[PDB]
Amino acid sequence: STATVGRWMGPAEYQQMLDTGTVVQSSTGTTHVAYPADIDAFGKQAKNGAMYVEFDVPEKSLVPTNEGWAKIVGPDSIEGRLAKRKGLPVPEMPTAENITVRGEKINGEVEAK
Ligand SMILES: [Zn+2]
Ligand SMILES: [Zn+2]
Ligand SMILES: [Zn+2]
Ligand SMILES: [Zn+2]
Ligand SMILES: [Zn+2]
Repeated sequence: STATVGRWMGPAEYQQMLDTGTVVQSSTGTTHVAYPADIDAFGKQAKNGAMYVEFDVPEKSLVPTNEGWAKIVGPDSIEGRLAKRKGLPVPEMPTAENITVRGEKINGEVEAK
């Protein structure tokens, strides 16, 4: 079972994700996403030159946040490091399918599709 999510990212993340077919582990090891996907969810916080990209991941890979967004946890995140110490399985970056560019942020303004 899969869920469509949305994320604002740099082109380098976009390309790596496309090439590997897998979600890229972020600089903190934690990848925040808009669920359900919405360009407007984090469009304000997004940096100029960023791309809004929607993609499909297994629903099971989405970790509960008690907030209006979802997150994907990687092996080197603090959550992953805690999991290993507790003898839990190492979190793994899930597959990402139907990767589609749905927006861009140019000169402080958000454009859809
Ligand atoms: Zn978070
Ligand atoms: Zn809008
Ligand atoms: Zn909050
Ligand atoms: Zn334009
Ligand atoms: Zn444009």
